[PDB]
Amino acid sequence: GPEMVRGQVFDVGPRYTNLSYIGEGAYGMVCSAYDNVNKVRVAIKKISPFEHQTYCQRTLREIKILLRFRHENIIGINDIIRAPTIEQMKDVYIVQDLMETDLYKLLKTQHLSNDHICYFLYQILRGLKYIHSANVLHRDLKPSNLLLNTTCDLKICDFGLARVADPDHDHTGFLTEYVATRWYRAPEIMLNSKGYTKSIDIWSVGCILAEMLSNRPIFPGKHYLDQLNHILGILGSPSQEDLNCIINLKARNYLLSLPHKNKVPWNRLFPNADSKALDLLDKMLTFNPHKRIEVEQALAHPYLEQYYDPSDEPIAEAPFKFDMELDDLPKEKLKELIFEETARFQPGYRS
Ligand SMILES: COc1cc2nc(NC(=O)c3csc(COc4ccc(F)cc4)n3)sc2cc1OC
Ligand SMILES: Nc1ncnc2c1c(I)cn2[C@@H]1O[C@H](CO)[C@@H](O)[C@H]1O
Repeated sequence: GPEMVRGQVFDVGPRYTNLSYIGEGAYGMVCSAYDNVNKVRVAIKKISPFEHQTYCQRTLREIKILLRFRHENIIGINDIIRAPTIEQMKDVYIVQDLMETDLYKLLKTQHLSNDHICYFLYQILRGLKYIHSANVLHRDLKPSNLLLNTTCDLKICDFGLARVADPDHDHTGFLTEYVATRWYRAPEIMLNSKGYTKSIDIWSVGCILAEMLSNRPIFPGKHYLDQLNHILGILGSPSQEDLNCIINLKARNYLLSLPHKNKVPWNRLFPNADSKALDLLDKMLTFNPHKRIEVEQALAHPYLEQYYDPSDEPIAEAPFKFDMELDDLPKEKLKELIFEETARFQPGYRS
């Protein structure tokens, strides 16, 4: 029904009231509201994607995945409010639990103790273990996608770029997909356009760990070649065999033309960090995806030994499946599927 706030309209309510602007997401404003059903404050994502096909893909993907996932380190969807008629629907409001902050903003104001870092990492990898067990790739793990309520309450969010894992799905379309925010993008994405393996999420987590240890991003490239420059500057010039799985024969070039850099020792870059953290970091930031540590091995690393508990780390009941590949569907078809997926939150949804 009613409502406004900062000039924009928020067709939330009567249920949701006492609004209060929060900030900006992708294609939408984001306030907090009071849920008059649940008698607590919640976050409401106002999304306007239907203009561009790509924005509708991401919006669709996030709904399908979050509605199927259930895990305490992964944000849920509590309520989806949209218009009654498909033609009259031009906004979508996604209602989710209200979180105090996210890792990105927290790292702007605080240096994290080893302890706190340790249990943040544990909660990231516990959530990641459920995601990968569902055969799903997040593909955009980074601090602003880690929502935080306390040192003991971390939730992964924003599954807009997620995919079902397809260790074979190749396409080598370097301009055809947006895979990971640049600073957190694994080398095999940039060198082989190989963005459908679980290794890419582990890389990102490694970038997030490095960032927790120093309050700055470890690889802040301006563009993708500068990104590779920052990686080789700490990892050192690659081997022949790491240069073996560089499928793009032209991608070779800017690397071969490089001045042999030495591997910077982790403890030199992070003199104050726990050596156990620095050893796990080493396993996560391996250039070659095939030697990089997997999520269950990361959880079992000695650095997480205080918390690792396979009996309290849920996995998915069944692999997740996109019943249709929506890579190339017109944005009017996607808007249809969105209208459908959000049907369960409308009066009279049968079945
Ligand atoms: C979310 O708000 C809070 C923030 C917060 N930050 C804290 N940091 C320290 O106490 C603290 C004590 S030694 C230290 C330095 O660590 C390292 C480790 C490795 C490295 F390579 C560089 C540095 N850091 S404790 C804390 C509690 C908060 O809420 C209860
Ligand atoms: N559930 C939530 N609780 C708090 N903040 C959230 C969310 C969601 I989902 C997204 N955001 C966005 O991330 C930032 C939080 O610091 C904010 O800028 C906001 O854009």
